[PDB]
Amino acid sequence: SPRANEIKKGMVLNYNGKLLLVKDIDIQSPTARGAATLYKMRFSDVRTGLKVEERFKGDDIVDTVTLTRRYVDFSYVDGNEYVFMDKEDYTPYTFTKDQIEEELLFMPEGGMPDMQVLTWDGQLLALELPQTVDLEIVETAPGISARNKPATLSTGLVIQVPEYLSPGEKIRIHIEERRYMGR
Repeated sequence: SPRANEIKKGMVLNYNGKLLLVKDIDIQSPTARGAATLYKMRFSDVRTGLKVEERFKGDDIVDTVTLTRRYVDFSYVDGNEYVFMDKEDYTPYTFTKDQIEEELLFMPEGGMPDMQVLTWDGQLLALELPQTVDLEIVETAPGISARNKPATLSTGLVIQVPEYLSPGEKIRIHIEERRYMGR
């Protein structure tokens, strides 16, 4: 019987007929004298990819599902469908663009190491990426301080990078924080 104050980013809740992946938790301090601390959670509906927000009291009872992770390789894209394959038993995992939209801003067209899938008793839930990714800059102002400029990466993602960077350079990105880490 888990409570809301014990929930962390990465868990999946069974809440009001939906399976919700926890994306963010904001511990909000009391709004007024006598009020309680509240837990504002941001979720992603694993079936539709739609965002859901809910606020809970610390002791509210929730239901977390048991998760199973499996290492995967990106197999191929077919329009809206994205096929991955289990590196061990070669089981295919098909996601729609909606379900992995935010992960697609970081995943290069050849996939990447340390990629996992979240499952619950045979049901495919989400794609879990590693901490960092190396992506090539396609569009940026000519490389010429402590000041950053915008850069469009191969996946379409726009990020802030140092002035001297030029198009075609491969850069390291912290996925969770969307920050440049170096070449």
